[PDB]
Amino acid sequence: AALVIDNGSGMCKAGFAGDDAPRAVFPSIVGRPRHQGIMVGMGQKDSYVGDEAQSKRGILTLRYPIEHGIVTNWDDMEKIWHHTFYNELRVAPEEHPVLLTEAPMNPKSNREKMTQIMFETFNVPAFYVSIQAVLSLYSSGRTTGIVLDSGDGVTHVVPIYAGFSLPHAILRIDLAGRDLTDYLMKILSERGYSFSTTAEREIVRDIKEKLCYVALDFEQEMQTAAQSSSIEKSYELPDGQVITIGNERFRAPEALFHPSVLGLESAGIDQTTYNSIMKCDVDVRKELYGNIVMSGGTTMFPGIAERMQKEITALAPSSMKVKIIAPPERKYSVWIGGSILASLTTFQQMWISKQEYDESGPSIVHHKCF
Amino acid sequence: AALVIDNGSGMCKAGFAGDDAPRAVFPSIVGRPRHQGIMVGMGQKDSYVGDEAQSKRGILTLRYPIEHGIVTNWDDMEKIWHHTFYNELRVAPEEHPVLLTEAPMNPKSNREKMTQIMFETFNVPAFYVSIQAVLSLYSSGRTTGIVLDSGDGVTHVVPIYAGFSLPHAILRIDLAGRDLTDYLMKILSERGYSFSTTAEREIVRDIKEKLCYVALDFEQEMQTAAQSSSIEKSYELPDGQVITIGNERFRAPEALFHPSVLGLESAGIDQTTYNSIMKCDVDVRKELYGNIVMSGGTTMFPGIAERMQKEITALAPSSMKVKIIAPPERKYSVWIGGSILASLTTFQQMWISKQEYDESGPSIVHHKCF
Amino acid sequence: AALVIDNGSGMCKAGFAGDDAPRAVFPSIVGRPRHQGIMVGMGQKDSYVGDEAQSKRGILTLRYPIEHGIVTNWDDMEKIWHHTFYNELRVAPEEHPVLLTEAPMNPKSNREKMTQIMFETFNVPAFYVSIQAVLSLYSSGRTTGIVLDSGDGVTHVVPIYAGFSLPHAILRIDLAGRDLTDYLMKILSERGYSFSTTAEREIVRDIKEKLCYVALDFEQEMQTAAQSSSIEKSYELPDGQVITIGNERFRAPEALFHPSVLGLESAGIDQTTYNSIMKCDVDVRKELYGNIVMSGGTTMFPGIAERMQKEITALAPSSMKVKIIAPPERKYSVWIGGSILASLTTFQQMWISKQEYDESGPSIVHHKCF
Amino acid sequence: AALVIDNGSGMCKAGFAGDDAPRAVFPSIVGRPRHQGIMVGMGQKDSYVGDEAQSKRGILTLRYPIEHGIVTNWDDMEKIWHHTFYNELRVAPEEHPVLLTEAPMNPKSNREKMTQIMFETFNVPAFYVSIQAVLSLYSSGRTTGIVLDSGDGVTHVVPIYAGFSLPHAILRIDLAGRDLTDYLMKILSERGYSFSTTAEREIVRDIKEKLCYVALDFEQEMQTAAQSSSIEKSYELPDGQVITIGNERFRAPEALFHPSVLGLESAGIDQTTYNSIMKCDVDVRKELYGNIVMSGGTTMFPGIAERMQKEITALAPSSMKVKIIAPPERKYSVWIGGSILASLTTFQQMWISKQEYDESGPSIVHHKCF
Amino acid sequence: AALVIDNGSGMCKAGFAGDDAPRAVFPSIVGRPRHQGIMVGMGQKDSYVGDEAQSKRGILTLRYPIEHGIVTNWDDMEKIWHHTFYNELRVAPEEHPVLLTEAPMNPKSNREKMTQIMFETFNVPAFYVSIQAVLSLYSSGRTTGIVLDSGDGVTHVVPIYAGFSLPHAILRIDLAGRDLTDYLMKILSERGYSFSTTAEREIVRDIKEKLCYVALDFEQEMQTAAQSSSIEKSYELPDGQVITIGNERFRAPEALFHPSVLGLESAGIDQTTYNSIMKCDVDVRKELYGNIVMSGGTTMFPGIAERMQKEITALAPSSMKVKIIAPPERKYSVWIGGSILASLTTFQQMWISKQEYDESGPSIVHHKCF
Ligand SMILES: Nc1ncnc2c1ncn2[C@@H]1O[C@H](COP(=O)(O)OP(=O)(O)O)[C@@H](O)[C@H]1O
Ligand SMILES: Nc1ncnc2c1ncn2[C@@H]1O[C@H](COP(=O)(O)OP(=O)(O)O)[C@@H](O)[C@H]1O
Ligand SMILES: Nc1ncnc2c1ncn2[C@@H]1O[C@H](COP(=O)(O)OP(=O)(O)O)[C@@H](O)[C@H]1O
Ligand SMILES: Nc1ncnc2c1ncn2[C@@H]1O[C@H](COP(=O)(O)OP(=O)(O)O)[C@@H](O)[C@H]1O
Ligand SMILES: Nc1ncnc2c1ncn2[C@@H]1O[C@H](COP(=O)(O)OP(=O)(O)O)[C@@H](O)[C@H]1O
Ligand SMILES: [Mg+2]
Ligand SMILES: [Mg+2]
Ligand SMILES: [Mg+2]
Ligand SMILES: [Mg+2]
Ligand SMILES: [Mg+2]
Repeated sequence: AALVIDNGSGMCKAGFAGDDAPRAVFPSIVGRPRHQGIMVGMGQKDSYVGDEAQSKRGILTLRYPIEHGIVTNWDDMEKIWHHTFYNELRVAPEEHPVLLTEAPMNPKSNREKMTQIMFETFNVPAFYVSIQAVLSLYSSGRTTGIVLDSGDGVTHVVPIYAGFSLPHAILRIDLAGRDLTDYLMKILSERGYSFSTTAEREIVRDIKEKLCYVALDFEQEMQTAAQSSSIEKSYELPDGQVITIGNERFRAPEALFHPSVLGLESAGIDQTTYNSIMKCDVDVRKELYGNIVMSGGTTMFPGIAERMQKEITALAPSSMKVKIIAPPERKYSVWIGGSILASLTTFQQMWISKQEYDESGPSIVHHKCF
Repeated sequence: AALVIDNGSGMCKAGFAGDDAPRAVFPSIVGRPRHQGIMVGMGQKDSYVGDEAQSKRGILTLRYPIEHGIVTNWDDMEKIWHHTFYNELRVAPEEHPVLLTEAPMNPKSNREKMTQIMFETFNVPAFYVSIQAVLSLYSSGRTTGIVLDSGDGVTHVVPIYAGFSLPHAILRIDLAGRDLTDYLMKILSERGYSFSTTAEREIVRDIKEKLCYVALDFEQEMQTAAQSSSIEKSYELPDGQVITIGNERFRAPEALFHPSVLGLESAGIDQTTYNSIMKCDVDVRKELYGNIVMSGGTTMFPGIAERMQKEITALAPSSMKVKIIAPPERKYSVWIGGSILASLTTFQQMWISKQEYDESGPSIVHHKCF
Repeated sequence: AALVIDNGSGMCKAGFAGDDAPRAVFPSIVGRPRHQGIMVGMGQKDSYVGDEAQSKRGILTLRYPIEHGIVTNWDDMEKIWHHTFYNELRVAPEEHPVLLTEAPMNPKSNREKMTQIMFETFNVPAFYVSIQAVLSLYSSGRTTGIVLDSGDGVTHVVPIYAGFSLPHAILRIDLAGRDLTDYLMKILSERGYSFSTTAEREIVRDIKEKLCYVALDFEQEMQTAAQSSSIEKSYELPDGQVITIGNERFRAPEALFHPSVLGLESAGIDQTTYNSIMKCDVDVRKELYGNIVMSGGTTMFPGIAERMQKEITALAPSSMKVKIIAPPERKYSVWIGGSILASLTTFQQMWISKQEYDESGPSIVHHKCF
Repeated sequence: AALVIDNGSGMCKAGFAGDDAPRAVFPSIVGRPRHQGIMVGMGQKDSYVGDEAQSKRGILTLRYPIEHGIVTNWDDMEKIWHHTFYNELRVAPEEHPVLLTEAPMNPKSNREKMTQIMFETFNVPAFYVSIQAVLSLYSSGRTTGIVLDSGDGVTHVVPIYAGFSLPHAILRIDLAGRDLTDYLMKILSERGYSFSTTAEREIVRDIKEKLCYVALDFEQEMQTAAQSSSIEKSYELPDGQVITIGNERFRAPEALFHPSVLGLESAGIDQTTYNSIMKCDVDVRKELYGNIVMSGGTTMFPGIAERMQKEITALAPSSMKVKIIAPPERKYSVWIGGSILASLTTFQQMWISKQEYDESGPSIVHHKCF
Repeated sequence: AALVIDNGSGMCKAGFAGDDAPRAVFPSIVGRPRHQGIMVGMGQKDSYVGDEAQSKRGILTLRYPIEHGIVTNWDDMEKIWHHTFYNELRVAPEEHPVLLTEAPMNPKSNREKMTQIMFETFNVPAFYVSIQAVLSLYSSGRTTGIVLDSGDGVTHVVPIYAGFSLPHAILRIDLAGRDLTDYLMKILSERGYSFSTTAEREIVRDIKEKLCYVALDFEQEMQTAAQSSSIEKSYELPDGQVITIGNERFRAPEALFHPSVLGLESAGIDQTTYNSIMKCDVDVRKELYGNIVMSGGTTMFPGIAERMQKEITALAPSSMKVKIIAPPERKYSVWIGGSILASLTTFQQMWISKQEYDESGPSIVHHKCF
């Protein structure tokens, strides 16, 4: 059986095919020491990965080797896969085909470089790469739908109808978990919590994943926050400091619908979604107002689905069955879908083999991999 | 018992002989994918037919393999019969003689090619082809009359008297449901509804079949539309958009009487009808001002019969019994007539047999088939 | 003397009648601030036009008020004419009749609204609107020809014979400079150049207008680009970044002949042209294979005329004198033609006057304006 | 005429509006006695300010009530304004509107508390607060630029284009005169000069402001200092001790470009500047590689501008007009700008009045003050 | 095996590596005669060391050649090592590598001079110097912690996390056993015990090391001493005089938390500790509120750990696991740690060799020694 890796921008997710739940999950980041290891007595190393990285942030600089789905640092990137194979899953990569994922319309160079690394350094027997949305759709068995995947690095809308892509209406957005965290960090610095080290950035991420939520009406909840204590929940900073976060718990996520606050010209996810639907033929729009499938951790806010519902119903003509699907498997949907795909017999012919790569090398992927 | 297929230009109609109602009806069109089927997991196909085609327009290009009664794409055409036999009626074509239909004066090549396909690929035991008008006349039992058949592809006038054809006065016209739909599409694009994909073309057809009607006086109803809301009915586009169509609901059908609007030099159906009557001997004109029988879906507009009545009475001398017959079976008249013909015992000698075709092949048909 | 404005979808062109060259040219766009003007000391404004807009893209959102020849934003549209009169040409609109242009079969509402604005707010003494193709034909003095006008917003084919229109064969296409720019933006994002702000969109337009060209054989030049450096010219992004564009320099324009790449079902300009010719009577087709006149900036690619020649000669029967005319005045042809028309004495009776509009208002235009 | 106070983190600067030069300058610090005043005969006091503080350091503890632009000690802070009004300028605060300044993105509480103090205790008639960068830009009349302000407490980069802020690209850094002094104190303690009382800290500041300079190449000048006397200039400690400072004269300022030496993860001013430029749209980057305006005393090192030039030109693409502007008015630029702003007539409507504050109190400022 | 010397400011501690207990301990002081040795008959000498010095204080002047970790008198300093090698341990220094210790941030000159003396005059085969805190941490095996070392000459706080130093948060204080003894001498002189010869100073040290203790509440125990006999313990001066010491038994040590009494501006050890913790990143503060390790004889007061606990818990946020570790090995911790370090095999490559010193001399140490 093959092996599935999502290579999520923010947190790698990996496991054996045919499993409904990912075995291994960890932050797709590396740790580099910035301080002198003068305590010779200990077996220190120049690099750290995942959990170890999280445990040592204050010693380390943190770098995300994936930005906006772009591998900007191949050397450190290799360590993520290296750890995933040799330490985490303890799997010989020569023994299994492997599946990878990428952002749509991602720069063609990187897919080649990725394939090169897989076939050369890990010497995998066979390989394939799929667009995340397709897998995430398989995770719900539907074959008519529109996917919002919103990982740490990108948010993109892909329509799929009866198993066909409509690439002319693929649309992507730079807003994602990372930049949303950056904005949250900014507004928190109107309180004393000014953070801004790469170490503290990761703690803001935790705070967001714990305590943020999406308002059904921005002016309503802003009024309530101006006029009540009740929103101003506490949180325990690791040093035991008590931070109180008010409207910011929602004023941040609001960016996904009014990105102008974040100074991005591109519209929010809802508006982009409507645009993409409208870019498709009128023959299909019905089914694409159904089957709005959320995916990825940025869809893990509470309330977000309701806001999307309300906005889309405000944009669509009435008497249209606007329906949003937000399964609780959202955070692992991509990997679930990949696990499903790898089990199909017919798909077993889809793999690119060692022989094929040897025949034409990386360029071959553009001919079959989608 | 034999089997009857109309092979209508726009929608195939098929069933067993001796039935007063056609069993199977579907659009005589094929669907070709234009977009990549990257969702391997699903069992997609390269071709679609009829209902499936209608259900997937936005994925597909649509092609009518019949134009103006001419089979321009024999390969895709074969699929229509193929579906009709094997899926729709679930009938072995070796077990039944089959009846087909054609436009009058249709190009002699195609009748041969059709016969070749029937006897070679479907290997039918016996075969015959009849001019649509004759069948449509049998559908009303009359044997003195003049038929207007106006399918999707052609409109033609055939007089028949006491069972005899008058081929010297056969007259055909290129105006038909398809080109009338095209014109309707044009004028709608003076509003925002500009459509013009092959997918949307089919929706214009539905709109026409739902909402168009024929004016008894063009200047009258144009004045009223200029001076009232009441004509400007709504329609629900499949995407839930609300389109409001005004005078266009009739300004389109008007083309059948003033084709100059459509830029065709040939006169309208009424004028052509009068011309054809006048081309016959004065011995018969009486009976041919009676027994104007409408046929085919373009005669399915409301009001059309009244307009024809008024025009013909304006052309004919007064004190002539201009009478128009518009049975509600219009839309299926051709197939009804064919079903009737196939039941006659004497007609059972009319069939061309496997033996006869083997004797002389396709050319044989010109000797007996009319 | 009257005044001529093209109101081109992408760039307004204006000047006095009787001039062979347009006096004033600027992008028909408005600029809206998205960022806070906290530097009170400066006299900022809420709106910007043309050159000012180009100079401030990074501050501004850009909106084209013309899409597909449709004025979708009348309020901002008014500013374009307002600037054109009061700042650019410095002309009192009460002192001169004015000529405007529109796409063929453009939605009838907008012509009325335009006339209303001209006679009410600008209070022009007299007014007329002409279809762009007719003017562009006058620009070459011919009176038998077929025009391809391909502005930023639309591309449409109009045949004209001896001064007569054949509206039944008018055909329009949504492909135009804007959507072609969008496609170019897409494929560039396979390299790192992902752009996609409304500001950067305008820079892609410049890049296209500088560096794109049409292949005489797609597979040939694709092979060469796969097998040579020589196509991969450089360009200097305004930030000094060096972008290298390869096959994309032509793979984009190719869309005009294989729009399926752009996911539009409608055929390319060549195929549409052949269709339109075939829609005309055989009496005229000879002259319409001559006198293929290019117009508008999308015809400003190098090589395009040759590709059209080769395609049309592949579609037409041989021994037909396929001839294409691509004067270097292409980019200003429409305005040139308008300048010519306004000088004719007989045309001076064609104008609609203040009196006439007062008599019947906007609806009057449909009776005389073509 | 209004009155302008910078409330600089390290040294208050104050004077009447419309003056090109600040009237009053003194260190924004308070002095508290730590030793018993047993010499009753003298009129001692529990508090000292500015010059008096400087004259008595050895008796006193010194506290900066401003840290990182944050007023951490409002009680002692009040004395700074109190002295400024009543002793220094000898001005009744009821007679003049007053202007104040703050760090960008400074914690929202403090702006309110400041306004409260101004309107309640000083009972000023009207008040306004501006971001330092904006004023410093007005000091050079430019309206396109990027400001580095680097006071004692903060260093922050703000881009401004044509008078518009781009808050999404505002970036701040904790490195500033104070912490740089602390580092200098540290390395001097590798020689005998170990200082580290709050009194001696102030003398290190003087030494820095007299004798430090920025290297154009760190390894070059380190080599020269390892291989020459010539850098090892003398200084006269107030007790007459002779201190010799070598490479430290530059190894300290180097921190602003390699803060890792100071153990801050955030990059240097140059890198941050490039990041901020890149955060702006490509429409404006050209003008922001021009008009790099230095401000505040940390930009008062010799050589710093050249180092910035070299670094930025190393980061920017070549053929970009990297230009740095370092007017000799740097040390007073903020106050100059404020003096200019207060003279503008239109700005006279910008003030918040006693009435407005009474209407809504401190919260009002967030609605108008930027 | 190598040899370990602490060169403690107040008492040298020396022995062979790999021993858990130091072999040799004596006061790091020299004795110089001030009185005429007229009793020729005896073999007197001009110098005395350690025990001999203690036995002859009344004849001698005593000088500490180490002050604040600074070797101020290299000539007399040499005798300490000279005695340590040749008399005390009876070891040839050519036969063993030797380890030394220094205060953090100690003036760079002295480390060089020390190395020079070791390699030149003692001609040791190999040498290394380590910061005291690191060794003292190894003495407890921990590798996350913060060390308070408080010898006779200095008290300094060093954080270490997972074996990494955070030099940016190293902080040192001049308060130490010597100056605390001086203060105790002062307050005793409010009783008759005015001492103040360099001889008597040493007896005050003994009294302190015997009879002082730290109050858990200063005002509490001051009240009790004002209201009870019970604190006023006796001591036997060497001349048999009976001295009674009351609150002074604690009013002295209190200086370490309220140094203002000693007229030092720098805060106490607790406050400095909190400051240092706060100077580290929030990623690590948790572990640094644990693992407060005491070291050196000034941590040998009873009660001190409890006072530190109470203060730190008063400064830290509650629900933080403030834990203090005060092993009874405190007084010898540094030497224990050094003994441990010298046994590690990997450390055996850390030594500087005779060859290396010969290559570059003293300056070499700054490249490897930490
Ligand atoms: N409960 C949550 N609430 C808000 N944001 C979350 C939550 N869980 C995860 N996230 C965000 O989603 C990111 C991961 O999303 P994911 O789809 O896994 O991206 P990728 O697939 O590229 O790793 C996290 O880093 C975080 O920013
Ligand atoms: N109710 C209706 N109103 C107007 N047009 C109709 C209606 N019903 C059918 N049509 C037109 O008639 C066409 C079919 O006519 P038909 O006689 O079946 O042609 P064919 O026999 O060649 O299939 C339809 O495609 C449509 O354009
Ligand atoms: N040299 C060129 N090469 C390619 N495209 C061009 C060139 N010049 C102009 N264009 C395209 O043509 C557009 C303008 O064409 P135009 O006919 O003026 O449209 P309109 O008349 O509606 O303004 C430009 O915005 C650009 O997209
Ligand atoms: N000539 C100089 N060289 C180096 N540093 C200087 C010089 N002059 C001033 N400084 C530093 O700049 C600080 C004051 O800068 P300033 O911009 O006034 O800060 P603020 O505006 O917050 O008072 C001084 O305290 C000192 O540290
Ligand atoms: N039991 C004790 N109580 C109080 N102070 C002590 C005690 N033991 C030692 N000291 C103080 O600690 C000093 C020695 O501490 P130490 O850490 O050895 O300094 P160094 O390491 O520099 O020699 C002694 O000189 C004395 O002042
Ligand atoms: Mg993912
Ligand atoms: Mg039919
Ligand atoms: Mg134009
Ligand atoms: Mg300042
Ligand atoms: Mg010691």
